[PDB]
Amino acid sequence: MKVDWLFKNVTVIDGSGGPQYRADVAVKGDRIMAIAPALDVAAEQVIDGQGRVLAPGFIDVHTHDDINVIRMPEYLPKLSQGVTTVIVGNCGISAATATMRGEVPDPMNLLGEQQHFIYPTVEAYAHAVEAARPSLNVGTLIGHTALRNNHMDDLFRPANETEIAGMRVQLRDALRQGALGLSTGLAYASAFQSTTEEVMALAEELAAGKGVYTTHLRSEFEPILEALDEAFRIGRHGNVPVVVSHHKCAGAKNWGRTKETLAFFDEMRQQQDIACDCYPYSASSSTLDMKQVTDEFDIVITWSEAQPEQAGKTLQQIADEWQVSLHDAAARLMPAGAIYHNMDEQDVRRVMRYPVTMIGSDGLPNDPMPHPRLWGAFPRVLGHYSRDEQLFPLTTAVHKMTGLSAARFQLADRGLVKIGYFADLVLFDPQTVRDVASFSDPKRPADGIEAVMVNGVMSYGSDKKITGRAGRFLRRRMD
Ligand code: NI
Ligand code: NI
Repeated sequence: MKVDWLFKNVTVIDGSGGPQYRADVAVKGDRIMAIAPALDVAAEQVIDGQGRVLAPGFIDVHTHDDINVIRMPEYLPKLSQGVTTVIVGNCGISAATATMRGEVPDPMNLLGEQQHFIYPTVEAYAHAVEAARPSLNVGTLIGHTALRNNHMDDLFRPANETEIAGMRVQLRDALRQGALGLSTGLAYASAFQSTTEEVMALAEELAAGKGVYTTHLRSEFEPILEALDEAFRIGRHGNVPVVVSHHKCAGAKNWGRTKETLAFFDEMRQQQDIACDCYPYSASSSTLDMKQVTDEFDIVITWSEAQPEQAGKTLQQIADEWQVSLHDAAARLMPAGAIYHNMDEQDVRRVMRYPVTMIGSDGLPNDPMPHPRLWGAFPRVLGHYSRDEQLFPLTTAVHKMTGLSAARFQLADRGLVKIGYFADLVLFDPQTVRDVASFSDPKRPADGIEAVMVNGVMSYGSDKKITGRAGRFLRRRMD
């Protein structure tokens, strides 16, 4: 057969976590059409893949790209990492189905401003995505807080029955239109007052395979076990799978406690379906907030409106230079952004190695000085953690950003190098793949990503130029 693309002599890491092997892989249209020890076929395009890995396109299961992927369809921060699908609508906030009857509630402002929320149904969001012709695929969760906001006159209280019944119906229609499930962000003020019962009511719409429950826990600090217990209870009430978003033990007092949380996962996964994702860094990044100020670890200023030349220094250094207290120095920097070294590297590694842990970047594309995970999460797992630190073999590393993720979120025919699946594919050099993005210089494309293919269209390459606009809106696999 004449094929469109032939990948010769590649090490296939097929996304299942199984062993690797060498083969030729052929693509025709948007489908992987053949895999064999060799394929003696004429192709429009041939790539000698010797010495490279052919993997499924990476699936970023934790993004806030809802609106930005439409505004910047040639979505370089993710595509240059090898990402071919983004899952949007996380932590309780989604553009899809969100109507703004007034002020935009925190943290929906991470996605955009009031005027950008013009997608009152999943259907409307889907067609807006495809009108933008993005370079990677998009699927969406439905944001719990966005639903709250559609139905409640004020967010800072438990919802009443009538409000919750409305939310159930709106979520049902969204899942019918292909939404992948429901996200919560229960630690945020705008959802913190919700009861477990309210969330249970919405999670019930997910039963019988209609989606996954993903959750930013009600707390990622001291009471994290209690918050984990609530998530699992919600999962058991609805009989729905749970994904714990960006699982971490934050704060010096909780360092080492992933030994406890993952033990809780072990125990509870014996009776229900639970997974999680994490980003592969032990520092967080946010606005500089007085309540976060501490001398327990480095706080590094990323930018400061009040004193822009202090960026790059630690809060302690700045306080010492100014001869003031940490809090006084904080006040004099604000408004500012900061990196918080408030996670323990061993915790992050324990969570990354946990068998059901997926990789998500949790990138924030509207941040003025972005955390480098926005540009580096996936090559950082393949290069720094798998190759250099040997946290897991490369087949496992790829598994955690492809087949595992596609299965958990019910993406049809994606996440595996498999005959008959869609041709979302990454060709990368395993010896040189690496996250170039750094905290001081975050907006930098990875190295070692040699070709990225989306729905059979070659879209990105070693010259760092985008050449395809073949992304689609992905609907949940229906039964
Ligand atoms: Ni979150
Ligand atoms: Ni998030």
